[PDB]
Amino acid sequence: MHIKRELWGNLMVAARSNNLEEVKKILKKGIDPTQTNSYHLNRTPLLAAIEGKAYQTANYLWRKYTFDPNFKDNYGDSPISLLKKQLANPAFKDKEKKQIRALIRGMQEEKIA
Repeated sequence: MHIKRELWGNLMVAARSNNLEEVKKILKKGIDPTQTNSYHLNRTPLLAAIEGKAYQTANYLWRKYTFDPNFKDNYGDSPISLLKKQLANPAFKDKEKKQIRALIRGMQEEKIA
């Protein structure tokens, strides 16, 4: 309860910082990273990874769990729309933008299992 909320907050930080080893350790304790709620602002660690430019962690999460890439948080951002905002932002470099584009493509176009 308190424990799950403390783990969730640490999971958001680990994902935003691309600390995939610590993400994996927390998810082994039974947290479903795809499910969220009001209290957590309807965010997930997939969003956290995207906004931290933690693209390898975002890729892992996307591949290993079933996320809805159009599910919005309480700011109104989904994984896809947040990536699209990054892709349009001039501060992002070519190497980052190629990774962003590949994640958008995978989320919009890949098969639903």
